[PDB]
Amino acid sequence: GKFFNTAVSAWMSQEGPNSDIVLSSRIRLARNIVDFRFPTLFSSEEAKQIVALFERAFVHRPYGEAGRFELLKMSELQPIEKRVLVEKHLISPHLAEDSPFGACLLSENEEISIMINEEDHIRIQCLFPGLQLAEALEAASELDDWIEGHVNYAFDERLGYLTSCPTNVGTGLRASVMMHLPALVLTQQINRIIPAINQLGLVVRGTYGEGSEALGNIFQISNQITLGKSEEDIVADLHTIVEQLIAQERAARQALVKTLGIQLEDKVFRSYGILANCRVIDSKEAAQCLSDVRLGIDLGYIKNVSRNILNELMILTQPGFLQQYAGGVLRPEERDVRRAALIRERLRMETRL
Amino acid sequence: NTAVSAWMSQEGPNSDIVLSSRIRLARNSEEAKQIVALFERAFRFELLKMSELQPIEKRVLVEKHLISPHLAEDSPFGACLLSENEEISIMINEEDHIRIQCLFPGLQLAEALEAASELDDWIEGHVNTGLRASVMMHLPALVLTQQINRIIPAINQLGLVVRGTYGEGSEALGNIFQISNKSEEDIVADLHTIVEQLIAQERAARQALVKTLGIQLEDKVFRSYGILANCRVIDSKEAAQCLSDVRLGIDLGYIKNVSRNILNELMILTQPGFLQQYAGGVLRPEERDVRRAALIRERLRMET
Ligand SMILES: Nc1ncnc2c1ncn2[C@@H]1O[C@H](COP(=O)(O)OP(N)(=O)O)[C@@H](O)[C@H]1O
Repeated sequence: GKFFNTAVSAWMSQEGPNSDIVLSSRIRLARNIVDFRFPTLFSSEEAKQIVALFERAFVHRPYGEAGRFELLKMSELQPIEKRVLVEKHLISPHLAEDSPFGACLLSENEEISIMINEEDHIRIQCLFPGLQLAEALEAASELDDWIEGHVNYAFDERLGYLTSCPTNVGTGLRASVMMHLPALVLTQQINRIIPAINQLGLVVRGTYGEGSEALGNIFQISNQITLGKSEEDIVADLHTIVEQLIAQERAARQALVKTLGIQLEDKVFRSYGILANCRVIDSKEAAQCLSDVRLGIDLGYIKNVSRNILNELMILTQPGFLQQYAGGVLRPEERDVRRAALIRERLRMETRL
Repeated sequence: NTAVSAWMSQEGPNSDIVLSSRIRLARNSEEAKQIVALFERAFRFELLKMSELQPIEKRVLVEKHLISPHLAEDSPFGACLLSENEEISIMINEEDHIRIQCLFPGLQLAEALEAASELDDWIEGHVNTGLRASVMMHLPALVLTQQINRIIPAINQLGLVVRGTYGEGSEALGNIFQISNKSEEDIVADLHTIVEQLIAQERAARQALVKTLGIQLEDKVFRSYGILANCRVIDSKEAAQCLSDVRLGIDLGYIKNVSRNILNELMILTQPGFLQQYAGGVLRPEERDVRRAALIRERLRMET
C-alpha cells in the first residue's frame, strides 16, 4: 500500500520540461466493456462483476517499470483515504463521493491510475511530471493495447468508443495540463484568455477538475472536442496552446517585474513572512501565499527554498492530508491551526538546511 | 551613533509597560551668549550649540527627545548640554533660560526628580514651579479592549494630560502615549499613583485578551513579526502597529528570541531624521518606505 503517506511520488517529483509553470500532464482514455450496461444504467451486480472482471485480470500481473497493480475498492476505503487519493490527483471527486462500487487500479510508481465504475467503465489516466503530453500518450496507448488483450471494449466503428456522457463520445480522449499562472491572474489577463481558450475547443477548469475552483492560481487546461480528429493531432493542438500559455505567463512576469519592481518583491516576502510565522491560516490564504512564494522562487527573489516543497504543501495542506498528518478527524477550527503549524515546520527545515 | 543610549536600554521598574520617565525643571541676546559661555566654562558633559548644528542634526535630537522642537526651529541661538549617558540634557534659551531634563528608564519618577533638583542645587551653587513630569507608556491592550477613550477624560479630570507621542493630533501611532501632570513632590507622587493604576489596568487587559483570543492573539503578533522581518516596503503607520504587536507578543511571551528594546529603538529610528541618516542622503517619501523596511529587517535579524 503506502499510497497515502507521500503527497508527491518519486515519479511525480521528477523535473520535467517547463516544470516552473506546468505541474503535470494527464491523458485520460474512456472505455466501456462489452455486454455490460453503462455506468449510467447498470445494476449493482454489473458493477461488482466489472470490478471482479478487472480484479481477476490484473492483481497477479505486474506492469514492469510501473510495477505491480493494486486494486483499491471505494467501498473498502475510509473517507480520509478517499480524499487523500483525490488530493493526490489519483482519483476524481466523482469516484470517491458518487461511486460506491467504484474502484482504482494503481501502479507502484503511481504514474498509472485506472478508474473503474466511474463515468465510464474504464478511465485510463497516465500522469507525467512537467509538460510531457506526447510521452503520456505513448504510455496511455501502450497501456490501452495491453488492457484490451484481457477485456473487450464496446466499440462502434462509426460511433467510436461508447461512452455514458455525450461529452466524450468517439475516441474517449481527454488530454489535460495543470498550470500555475500567478502572473496572468494578477494582471487579470486571465479573464481574456479563458473565454478565448473555450473558443478553440479547450476548457479551463479548477485544480480538482469540473466543480472545482482554482486553488492557488493552478488551473487545468484540457481539450473538449473528442471527435473528428486523431489522438495525435488533439494532443498536438493542446501542446501548442500550452506553449502559447507558457510564453504569456513568462512575459507577464517580466511585465510585473518591470512595472511593480520592489513592490512585487515585497508581495512575495510578505507571503513568506506570513507562512513562516502564522499560527492560524485558512485554505484560501494559504494557497495565495504558497502561490506568491512559488512566484518568488521562480523570479529569483526568494532563495534557499525549493519549488517542489511548495508543490508538496499545496497537497499536504488539503483536508485529507492534514487530518492524516494530525492522525484522526479534525474540526474546521482545528484544521486552520494544523495547516499553519505544518507550513511553519516545513519552512523551518528549509532554512536550517 | 545610537537611538537609545545604554543608560536608557536598562530595565526599569514596570519597564514592560513604562518605557521611560522624565522631569523638566524650569529655572532662571548678548546675555544669552553670556549664559551659554558661562555654562561651557563651568563644564563629563558635552555642549552642543544650535547655531553649529545642521537641520538633520537638529531633527535627530528631537526624535531622541534630547531637545525640544521649539529650540531646534524657533531658537537658532539656543544651546544644549548633554551627558555621556544622555541621562541629563539642559536646554538654554527655550521657553526659559534653562530647561533641565532628566531621563530614567521605566517608572522611576522619584529618582528622576531627585537627580533633577540635585544638579539644580549644583547650578544654583555656582550661579544665581514650572515642573513638567511625564512618563511614556505602551498600552496596546487598553486600546484594543476599548478602554482608552474612557480613561483620558478621567485622567484629565484629575489634572493630568495625555498626548500621543508619534500620532498627529489625537491619534497615537504605536500605542505609545505620553502622560504628564501644589508641591513638586506631590505632583510627581500624584502622577506616580495614576501610572501604577494604568499599569494594573493594562496588565489585566492583556490577560483578558489572552484568555479571550488565545491562539488568535499569537497569530496576530507573529503575523506582524513575519511582516517586519521580511517586507520590503512599509509605511509609518503599518510599522507602528506591527512594532506595537511584536512588543506585545514579546511581553506576553509568545515571541521569545527578540528583545523588547526593538519597540523603544525602532519607533525612534523609523522617524524621518534617523531614516535619512540611515540612508545617508535625503529621501523622497516612496524611498522612505523602502528604507523603513530595510532598517526594521536588519534590527530583527540582529536578535534572530
Ligand atoms: N494535468 C493534470 N494533472 C493532474 N490531474 C489532472 C490533470 N488533468 C485532470 N486531472 C484530474 O482528472 C480528474 C478528472 O478531471 P476531469 O476534469 O473530470 O476530466 P475527466 N472526468 O474527463 O477525465 C480530476 O479529478 C483532476 O484532478
